[PDB]
Amino acid sequence: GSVRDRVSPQEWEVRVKLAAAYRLAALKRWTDHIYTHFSARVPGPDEHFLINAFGLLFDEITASNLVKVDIDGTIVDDPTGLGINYAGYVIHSAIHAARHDLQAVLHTHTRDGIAVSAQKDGLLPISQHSIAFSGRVAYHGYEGIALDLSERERLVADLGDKSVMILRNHGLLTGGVSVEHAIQQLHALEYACNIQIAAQSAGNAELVFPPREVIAKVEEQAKAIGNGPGVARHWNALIRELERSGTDYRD
Amino acid sequence: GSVRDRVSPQEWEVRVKLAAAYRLAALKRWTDHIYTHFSARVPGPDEHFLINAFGLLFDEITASNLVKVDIDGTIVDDPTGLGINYAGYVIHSAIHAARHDLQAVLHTHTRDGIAVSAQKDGLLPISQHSIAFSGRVAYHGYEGIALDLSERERLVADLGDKSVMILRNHGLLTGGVSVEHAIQQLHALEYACNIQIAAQSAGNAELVFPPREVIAKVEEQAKAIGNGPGVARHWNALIRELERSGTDYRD
Amino acid sequence: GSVRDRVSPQEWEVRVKLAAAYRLAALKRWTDHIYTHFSARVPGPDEHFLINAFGLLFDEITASNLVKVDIDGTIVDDPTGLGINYAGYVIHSAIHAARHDLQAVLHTHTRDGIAVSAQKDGLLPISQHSIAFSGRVAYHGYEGIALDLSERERLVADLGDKSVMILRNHGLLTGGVSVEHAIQQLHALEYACNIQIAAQSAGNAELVFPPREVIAKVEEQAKAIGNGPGVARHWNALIRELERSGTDYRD
Amino acid sequence: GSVRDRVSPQEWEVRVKLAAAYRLAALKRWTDHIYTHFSARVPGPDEHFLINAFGLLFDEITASNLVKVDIDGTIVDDPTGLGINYAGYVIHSAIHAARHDLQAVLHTHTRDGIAVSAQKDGLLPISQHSIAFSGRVAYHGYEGIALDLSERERLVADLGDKSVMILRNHGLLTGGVSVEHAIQQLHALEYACNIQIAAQSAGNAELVFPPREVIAKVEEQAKAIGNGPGVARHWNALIRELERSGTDYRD
Repeated sequence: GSVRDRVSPQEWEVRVKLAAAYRLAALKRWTDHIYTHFSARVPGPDEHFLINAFGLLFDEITASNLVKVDIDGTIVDDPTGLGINYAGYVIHSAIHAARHDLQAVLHTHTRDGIAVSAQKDGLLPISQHSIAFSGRVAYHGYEGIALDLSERERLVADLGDKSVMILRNHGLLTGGVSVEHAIQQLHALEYACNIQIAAQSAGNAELVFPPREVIAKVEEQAKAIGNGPGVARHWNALIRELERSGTDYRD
Repeated sequence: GSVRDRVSPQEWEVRVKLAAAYRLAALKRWTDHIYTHFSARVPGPDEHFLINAFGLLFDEITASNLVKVDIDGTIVDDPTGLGINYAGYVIHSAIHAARHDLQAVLHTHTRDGIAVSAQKDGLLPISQHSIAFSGRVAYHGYEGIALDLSERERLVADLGDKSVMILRNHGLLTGGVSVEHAIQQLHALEYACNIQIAAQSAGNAELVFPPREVIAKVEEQAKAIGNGPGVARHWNALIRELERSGTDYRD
Repeated sequence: GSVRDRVSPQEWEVRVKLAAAYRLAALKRWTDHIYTHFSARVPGPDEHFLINAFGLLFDEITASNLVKVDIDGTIVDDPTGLGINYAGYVIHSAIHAARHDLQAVLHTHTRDGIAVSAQKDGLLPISQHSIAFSGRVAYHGYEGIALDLSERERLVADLGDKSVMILRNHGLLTGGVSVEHAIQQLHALEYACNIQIAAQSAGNAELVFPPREVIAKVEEQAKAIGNGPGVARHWNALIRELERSGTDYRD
Repeated sequence: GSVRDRVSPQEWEVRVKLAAAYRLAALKRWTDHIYTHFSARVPGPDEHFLINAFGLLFDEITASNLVKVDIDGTIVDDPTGLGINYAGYVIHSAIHAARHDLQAVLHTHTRDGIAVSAQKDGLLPISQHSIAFSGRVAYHGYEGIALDLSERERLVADLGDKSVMILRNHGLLTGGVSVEHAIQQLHALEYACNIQIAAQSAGNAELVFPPREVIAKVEEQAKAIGNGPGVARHWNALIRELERSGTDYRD
């Protein structure tokens, strides 16, 4: 294992975690073929980041084949020779630069995530799962495929201090203080969206909205919560489940 | 097998049944990662109960690794050293204490169960499967994640004499005189919800509601029915299907 | 193989075909656990019929374990000792007695079949798949679980000369001049329903209804069609696909 | 391998590609049993085309068993002796004759493709995936199963210069300058439809439509795009994924 021989032990553990995140997304079917990306900061004094190689499926990602790039997307270490999807990295770059606290940035294009993205009122407070996101979610209006400077500014302004964003007509974005934290938020958000699409099948007018005070209570209940013990527990079970398919991801 | 060596044969058989119930829910995809729980009373002179260890997936549960707790959730026998989700057990505790007849209490967070939970009119009488629940279903208004004393009282009052409850905006709850009885009711309810979400895709106004007399007839037809021979038959087939994936659940 | 030793070669081939139909329904997920049933007439001078044993899953059915019953549901030959679901057989009995041309009667409780059943306008003419059923489909109003004499009469009157019925709020019924013919109609109907539930997700008012003449043309195009060469071709591919899972069904 | 011994290396590579396209559609569940078809032009001085043999599943198709036919559907080389679905080939023939640039023509009958087909406003501009098709999509009104001369003319007129068509109440059609190009467009269109059906579950009135300028921008962004490097990358990943199930398709 030549990659693990030359990188810091701290970089290696993040390579393993980010690769597991790619494979988990594949297992949970949060994928859109070769498009969309998960990034993580390499711990250390350098503004370096890990992302998938250009054209590999989430299913193929390993600790060893992730690509290390700088804030601009310039290859620092590409064990594949495939490089990266330079245009797909811009959103990751914009967020990582603006928010040094976010060590991981996930973006997905799932059926139900995009579906919720495409609705005026976005994510509704109609389930325990969605209500837990009350006051945690940023929205960003759709501006096209490429993220120009004008939009990059608005994207950061829209996110503000939050770590979950719905990219309207586009999909979902989650940040975290770790890969584990980002993935826990993404997993929960994706489920909240699954449930919304079913719930609303007869129209939003059939929905029961719990009272504002109840929403507020759940907000307080969830406000006690990315370095908490609940993150590690959730993640460790995902890992045990993943390993059930073999351990290639961490080579 | 050290667990089976020290527990009563009656406790052991309930450990096996409750473990099968966890694995069946995993097979049928009634799961929400590591959240939600199934409990059973340990037969005997002690108010002791079995539940999953904190952080294990339904897929991992075995007769040997279930945790035995008292009515408060205090460990009596924890073969895993993981303890339990103390806060998740409160609903089980509230119901078991109030209703000594219910030997099993199941709670789920499925896509379609929560979806039906989230609708004003809840479960509609529009299919044989849903109509069979007519007059069997309690509703409980959503009050947040943690179940405080004020809500615990209302939860018991809402359930009354029934053994099926829709926890609005939250999910489904089933009780039974046995694990088998509880699981049969849950299986049927979950299917009734699947069917409702499809049925109503063009709006509730497109639905055919059979006449009241017909609903009443089905109520009488189902009123002949948790110690009946139909429970054992349904359960024994679930077991044969489960065993098709291996017999680890009963170790 | 003791069953095959004592039955006519003509009975044996229908046992094989009906068992394949049970397993195919399981493969295609047209099942409702241990409920619902497929029946076939045993060719010969006796009014005898084959059906699943009480409590077996569709997945478990074999040529050897099907049960032979008379028009009343009395066991003639039960290789399992499990008998039959006597109450579930009544619908099969009512139709087989009334329509000697129908050598097979299938009844299902699928998510989308029941969903379409539950709607005022039933199956809409909005896809090639649904339009092909125009003028082929009977409807029967829901009257409860048990089929009493009053309802048995109406069921036969409702079906009339047709061989496809939507049992409102209940599910789907298909007949055929053979198991192959019945299964082809059921497969097509189930797909037409899948498509309808998706199509109508924004309401029936968003639907494009092709002109009446076009519907009429498709009716004529499908009117050329249960002993045609298209039935055998469709069935033979289902069999090849089934055999991909092993050949236990025909033992 | 007798087929590969007698055909040009250029024909052989298209046989391999078209077979992979059939198996991929099976893997991605874009199938309707034995109905629907993918065609490709055989490179060379002859107006010859490849299509599946009559009655084989997409899952069974191999480079060796594809059938070579002329523009009329007359067998030129049928390694199976099964011939072709002559009536199913007419749409392929009509398009291939009219548009010599299209080396591949795909037609599908998927749940969500037909569903979108069945709606007045067809494919809505409410997601990145659908907006990318803005101004690329032809519509053709439904006229029945058989494609007569009057309809053949209208079908070609409706398609015009485009290479993507929604066959209203019927399903989807994609063309391409290669099998790879056609498949990339089909994959994207099918996903756009999946997302639309979810998005619109509470009605089209809940949808956010990005402004016209934003749609226009995406049109320009996608207008840079069937011989581009993005086609090969998308296709090569599909192939790697397919090969994960074995390499029978290319024998």
